[PDB]
Amino acid sequence: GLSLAERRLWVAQQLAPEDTSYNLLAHLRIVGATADAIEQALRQLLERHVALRRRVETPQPHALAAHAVPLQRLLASDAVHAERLLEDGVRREGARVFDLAHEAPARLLLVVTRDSARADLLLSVHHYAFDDVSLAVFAAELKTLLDGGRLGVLASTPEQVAARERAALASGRLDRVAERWAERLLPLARAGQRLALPVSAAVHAACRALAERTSVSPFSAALQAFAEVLGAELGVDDLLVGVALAGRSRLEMQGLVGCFVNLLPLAVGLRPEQSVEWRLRQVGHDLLELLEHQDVPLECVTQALRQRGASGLPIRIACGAHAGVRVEADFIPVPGARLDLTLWLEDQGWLAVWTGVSAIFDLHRIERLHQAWERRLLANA
Ligand SMILES: CCCCCCCCC(=O)N(C)C[C@H](O)[C@@H](O)[C@H](O)[C@H](O)CO
Repeated sequence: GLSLAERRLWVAQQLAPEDTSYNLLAHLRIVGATADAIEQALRQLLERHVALRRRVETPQPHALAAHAVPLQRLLASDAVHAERLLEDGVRREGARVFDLAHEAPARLLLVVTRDSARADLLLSVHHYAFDDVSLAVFAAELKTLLDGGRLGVLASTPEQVAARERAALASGRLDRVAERWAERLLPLARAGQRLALPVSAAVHAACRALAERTSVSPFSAALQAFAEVLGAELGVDDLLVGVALAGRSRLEMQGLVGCFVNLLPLAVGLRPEQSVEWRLRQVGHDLLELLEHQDVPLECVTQALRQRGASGLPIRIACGAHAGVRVEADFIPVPGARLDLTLWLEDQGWLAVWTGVSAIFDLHRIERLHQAWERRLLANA
């Protein structure tokens, strides 16, 4: 069977079969390897990571052979021609509808430049079989094989992860955590614009000093100012904020390729009664609680809320944080905006990636929102 992390994306795809916003596109840039070596290493990674080569019967996964994953190889006359071939592949793979019932969820395009040590790999994979950490695992093991190294035995599989979850659900310990959370969250129960903006050095240092003298993670300070600015504009004293989590709750899950991401809600109180340092401590603690219980699926919290008389949980805002052969891997952002507004922090200083629904945000309003967020952080510190 599929895990609930895999199922929620597979189900959402079945609800809108022509929606391509679950297609993940990863561009890998490789320097110092031959085309034959890259193709050979890629086939080993496909055999190693079964999630990249399964089909789904209407929902039961079934493994396919590694040679059944399409891999196209093209020779570019020069570096600019290689750019045009990748851009063509980006547009084509972004529009492709995956046949998840009969074909592997992954496709590969290897572009080699003549008289050059640079190759270019475009990996398109449906989101039910991939996530952000999977790309880092994939890119790291690619460089390992291209360097001549060896890979260790995998500790688990997506099927084992789904099995352990089936047990933890029947044991009821996941629902008991969700039922506790449902108490705190009960009162609260498209075209998009994306803009990446650097976090200023002063805001970076203020966020660290505020986090050190308060004994919380700097992300907690960033999440607090994030919730405070939006809650002030919204006119509410309580703000529901989803937190994107890697969902890899054990050591055996840290090296798997597949879909394990989870979205869990927390509530930020915006009462002027509480101090700034105390609201930060409450946010940092609730954040650590979500990280400690990453394996509690979102459907359990929804189940617990519907048991208390609510129709569901309307999450509108969310946030998250991201020698030898040279390998760089970067996702190409998915267009659209399922949620009204998300903030993602990535490392280099840090980089703030804002995605807002176009009905509320244009690019200029996003820049103003980023500045208000930086000011709130400097003020909070
Ligand atoms: C799902 C989220 C829904 C709520 C969205 C809240 C957007 C907040 C925002 O835009 N700022 C804080 C930037 C600036 O400080 C403001 O003065 C704008 O100019 C003002 O809103 C006019 O555009």
